[PDB]
Formats: sequence, C-alpha cells, structure tokens
Amino acid sequence: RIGKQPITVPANVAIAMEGQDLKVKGPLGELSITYPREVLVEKQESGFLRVRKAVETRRANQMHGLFRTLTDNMVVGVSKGFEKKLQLVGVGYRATVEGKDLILSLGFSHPVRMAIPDELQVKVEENTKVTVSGRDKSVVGQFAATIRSWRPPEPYKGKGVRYVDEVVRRKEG
RNA sequence: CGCUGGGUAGCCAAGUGCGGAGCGGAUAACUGCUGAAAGCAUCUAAGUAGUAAGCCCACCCCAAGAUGAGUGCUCUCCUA
Repeated sequence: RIGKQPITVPANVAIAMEGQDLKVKGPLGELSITYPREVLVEKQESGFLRVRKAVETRRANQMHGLFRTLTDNMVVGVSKGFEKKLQLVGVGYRATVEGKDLILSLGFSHPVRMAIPDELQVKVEENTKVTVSGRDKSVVGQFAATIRSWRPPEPYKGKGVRYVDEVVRRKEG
C-alpha cells in the first residue's frame, strides 16, 4: 500500500533526524522537511528510515504514504538529482540562457524573459529542446509548468512548448 | 433699461487643463506542481504556482460627537 516502505539512503547522505523534522545533508544540497503529526519516523539501525503512523485513523493512513514518498523525493533528490526536459517545437520557437535568466522566443510581439531562481540549473543543449535540473522535484515542477504555460501545444499546430515525451492530441482542420 | 450695435470683471460653455495609475495582497471559474488514500491514477486529502473590469489596500475628498471622544509643541495664570 506504500504505507510500509524501506528508505534507501545511499552513502554521502546525512539523515539528520530531529523532533518532527528531517534535515538531509546530501552531496548536492541540504534539503529540509517537517513531519506531519500522525506520521512518525525512526531510523531503523541501517540507512533506512521508517515512518510509522502512531495514531489509528484514516488521515494517518493518508499522510503515511504521502510523507513516505516525500522523504523518498528528498533522498533521491540530493543524491541522484532530478531532471526535466522540454521541446520548443516549431518555427521560430527557440530559447537561450543568460546565466541567471532563460529568455524564450515564442512568436510573441516580445521575447519572454523567464528569470530563473538559483535552485534550478537550466540549459539548452539543443536549440529547440530545453533541460531543467534541480534538487527538489516540486520546484522543478512549478518551473517547467511555468515554461509550458506560455505556449502550451495546440492540437492542429501540434507544435508549442510540449515538454518531452508527453502525448499531444491532434485533429484534422 | 425705448429699440439696436460693442464690451472689462463676474458667472458660464459649444473653450481650455487634467484624470482614471508601476498599482500591490487575497480570490471565483480554470490551467497547474509534488502526491497518497487505492503497491497505477487523480490540481488535493498535506503543502504549494499562475490567474478576472470582480474583493481589499492604493488614488481623491471629509473624518477623534471614533463619547473607544486619539496624537504634540506651543501658550495661560498658583494672590485669594
């Protein structure tokens, strides 16, 4: 059910457990998440945390799986790191990086200057397709969604900022 | 004021001057991000992003009778 999970913590990954808190100090960043109430973890004498619902209800059962896989996103975050991929399909459409900014050429009257934050290391290895990388999967999310949310792909066109390997309905007219 | 022409100030306009803003914060519909309940999924249950002439502040004018009667820098006299 995912309620029961084994926390795979590889080497290099400090699991700083504190009273309703986890500070992971991993080789790529020190990510920090607080526990909810019913969800109680203990390190299980190996590099494997176990969140264990303390009080019996359904809301506990809810956040058991929830927070279990939150921590999993933390660990895999700092160690393996998250990627993300986009593809500015079409005429004209092309992006380029200005170190701290990501400027987009999307057929608008004006190029769209998406100033990125620091937590996110983006790049354009091929003039069309974009690449985002980051430590925390949520932030990577809001960012890639944001980039998509300027020219989400059109059906007929078939051809906008469709992040990689995402299915795109198409039509005749 | 007989009827007419012309007219300063005033008041007027069909004249002139300016004005509806970087606004910023929450939102509704909606699109989302991470994600289990439900060993897939789902915008949601935890938490977060965007976003409307709509809401609030901003703008402009009153306003401490706001009896909850505010604030302070000056005054005014202690001789019966």
